[PDB]
Amino acid sequence: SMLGDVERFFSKKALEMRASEVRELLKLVETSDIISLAGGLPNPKTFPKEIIRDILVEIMEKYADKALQYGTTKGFTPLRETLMKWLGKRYGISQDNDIMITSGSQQALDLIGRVFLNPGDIVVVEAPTYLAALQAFNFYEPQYIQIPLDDEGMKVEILEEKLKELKSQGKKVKVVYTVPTFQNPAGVTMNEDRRKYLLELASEYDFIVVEDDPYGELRYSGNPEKKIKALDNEGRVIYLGTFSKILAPGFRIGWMVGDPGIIRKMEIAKQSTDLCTNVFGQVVAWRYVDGGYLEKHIPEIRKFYKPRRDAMLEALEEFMPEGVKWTKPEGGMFIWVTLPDGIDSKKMLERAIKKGVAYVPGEAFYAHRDVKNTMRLNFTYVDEDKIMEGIKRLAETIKEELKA
Amino acid sequence: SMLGDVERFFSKKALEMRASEVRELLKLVETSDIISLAGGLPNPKTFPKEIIRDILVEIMEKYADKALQYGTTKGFTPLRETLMKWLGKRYGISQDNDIMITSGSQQALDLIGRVFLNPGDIVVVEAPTYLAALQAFNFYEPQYIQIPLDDEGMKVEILEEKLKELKSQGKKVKVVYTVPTFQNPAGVTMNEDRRKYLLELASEYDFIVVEDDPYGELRYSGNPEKKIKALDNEGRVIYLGTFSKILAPGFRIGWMVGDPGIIRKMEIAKQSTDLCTNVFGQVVAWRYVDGGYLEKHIPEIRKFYKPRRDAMLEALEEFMPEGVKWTKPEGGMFIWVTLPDGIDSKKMLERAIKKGVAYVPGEAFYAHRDVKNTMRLNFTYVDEDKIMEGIKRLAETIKEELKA
Ligand SMILES: *Cc1c(COP(=O)(O)O)cnc(C)c1O
Ligand SMILES: *Cc1c(COP(=O)(O)O)cnc(C)c1O
Ligand SMILES: O=C(O)CCC(=O)C(=O)O
Ligand SMILES: O=C(O)CCC(=O)C(=O)O
Repeated sequence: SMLGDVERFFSKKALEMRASEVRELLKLVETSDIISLAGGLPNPKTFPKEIIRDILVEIMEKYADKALQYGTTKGFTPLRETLMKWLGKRYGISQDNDIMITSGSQQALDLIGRVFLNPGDIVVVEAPTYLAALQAFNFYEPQYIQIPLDDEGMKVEILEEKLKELKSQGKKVKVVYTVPTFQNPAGVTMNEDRRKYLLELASEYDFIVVEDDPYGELRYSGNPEKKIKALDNEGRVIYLGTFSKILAPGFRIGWMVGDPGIIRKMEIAKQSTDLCTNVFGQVVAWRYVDGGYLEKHIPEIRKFYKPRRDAMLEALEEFMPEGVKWTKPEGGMFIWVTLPDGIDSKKMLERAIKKGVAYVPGEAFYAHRDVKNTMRLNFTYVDEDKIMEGIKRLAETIKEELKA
Repeated sequence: SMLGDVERFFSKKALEMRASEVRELLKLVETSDIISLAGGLPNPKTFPKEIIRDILVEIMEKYADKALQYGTTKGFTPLRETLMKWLGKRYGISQDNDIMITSGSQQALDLIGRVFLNPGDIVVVEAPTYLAALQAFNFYEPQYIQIPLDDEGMKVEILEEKLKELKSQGKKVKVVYTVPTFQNPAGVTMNEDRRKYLLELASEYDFIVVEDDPYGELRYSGNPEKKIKALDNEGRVIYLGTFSKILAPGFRIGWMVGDPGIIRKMEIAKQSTDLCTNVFGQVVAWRYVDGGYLEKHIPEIRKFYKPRRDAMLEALEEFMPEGVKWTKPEGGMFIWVTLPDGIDSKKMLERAIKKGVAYVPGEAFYAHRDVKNTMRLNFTYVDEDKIMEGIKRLAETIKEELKA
């Protein structure tokens, strides 16, 4: 810096901000020939480019002034209306909720932090959870309580235990943040009974639930779950959806659905952070949903990713040594691996990279960074054939790591 | 709200957020046939829709995967490169600065607040200043020092006086925020001597200057000023530009240029608020600048707005009673009017609306809401002929207000 101790200008929060060492390494790995299973991106082969092209022409012919001008903070009305119609028909989400357009669900999470969190307020997350949600919330200084998952998602029973123990300390949780379907990073889905149990606790202990659902349409097997938001009679759930994996992430459009009191506050908070979400992408998304193209395209995304999931699950079963375990997602973009004998997968990544494969070490996904034997693998954006070869390389890395 | 008192969940900052009731009234005024001089929007007749259409075609042919995928937090590299080439050639901004793409300069202002401001840190603003900048910064709880403007922009003399008084109290300012060319709302421009004088203060008193410049290309008369950032030898200036009025606001793309140490921190802060600025709009903006289209389009914007500024200035001279004063902008979107005899323009707005004209009361533009006899008029987006009629109605409103 020219200033040169530029830190003398920084806020207390800025002084605690740091770039991820791991994320920097992984940026590098992506530009090389290593087989990376570390990505979190959807595959551009799933972007509906011809429908997008037709929609762009349509906008310049018919909607140019609306797409080009500033928008309201709350969002482009036709997109808000078409999304609530979609959500009600498809999922049985109630129309008495309100809806705000966001600049991605990342912006929803930042705004949830601004609107709800005072320093020291308690947020419950799953262990593991979505690392960007921890990043969003961390700016607001919450305390976290972590609730492990199993193959049926959040162990809501341990959440009841922890809520009782907090209550005995005179304390309460303010927000439970859940990614309950095809989790990033775990790949598992909260079952129906647990969704209902979470909501009874939400009532009994008076907290807000944030349900982040980027992947529910990327279902490859099994039957659709009920959204927590569709079971929400009290209006305690804030539901987040996004176009990132069902259209493309390049337009940075998502939506937040919830109690109108909560939405109204979110709108005022948003106004000062970005004025409005880009209206041009909102008009594109509106034509995409309202024109029926989202509905028609969803099966093409599923057809593309399913065999990639299945190839990875096949390779793990054939190559992984005993004592390695992994989740079996019915949808989404990730499979989550648990390593035996105390291997530290952060320490192992150096060995894996040397053997030609990368993954994201699981530690980063725990609020308390306190579990070390887990890894996130992605199947959406490796070259297919490279899924088999990448899983072999990782299996051999684990074999050698296991040798003292 | 379904939750009963939903306020029980809100953070301390959320509890202080309120919708502007002036802004609510003016929303309604816009949908009626009152002549509104209250807008802050550029005119869609200036949007380069043909060029945009060609650019969209080009992107789907050649750049679709980049435009549709997630981007890096820092921004789309070709856009960052083309902007720095543009800013160096056009303005002499130095290439040792770094650049980050933002989701509008509104997002730049929020991020400046996040990165620099602890509660109680002192921010200097002009009096008046841009209301949304006050909104962005208010979340971070600064103390403001207001420095009045004259027809040559900020009275930097008074800033030196206030910096010496604060120093005597053992205090310092952290940031001076300036809109030094065709100010929103005042329409005036800081002269060259004062730009140099501000930077001497910034060195002597050790503060950062944020230069927000959305309008410098919308110059209708006179000669181009030197950007503060072009005089900035010490790397103390963070320069904000935006495509809102030179392309169209619908893509919500801006940029922030400054010391690489400050930009690096800004990138980490932004990552948690929105992951990245919409890449699709950044590819559009890149073709727009790199293809020469921006440079070709700017004279078309100037040709459009100039006669509207001139009609409004003619109408004010012909119609306004003695003792009314207004600024004489060489550019931008606004004229700023000062009323005599202690008229309160917020109180007068009810009378103006009854007579068929609206404007924005000046009070909202003062950090300390302490001046009551000013108004912001916009000439960019009234249907022109209505500029003369609007100014006449406002002149008659002021004459009636001056009576008992
Ligand atoms: C993919 C992902 C998102 C997407 O966020 P956007 O900002 O909308 O792109 C949000 N939450 C989780 C858990 C994700 O995995
Ligand atoms: C027009 C305007 C802006 C524009 O902000 P964006 O978020 O880029 O649209 C910023 N600052 C001022 C002073 C303005 O008048
Ligand atoms: O690469 C990106 O910008 C997406 C990163 C991501 O999906 C996340 O960390 O939330
Ligand atoms: O109407 C808009 O969103 C633009 C408002 C604006 O420019 C502002 O308040 O800063």
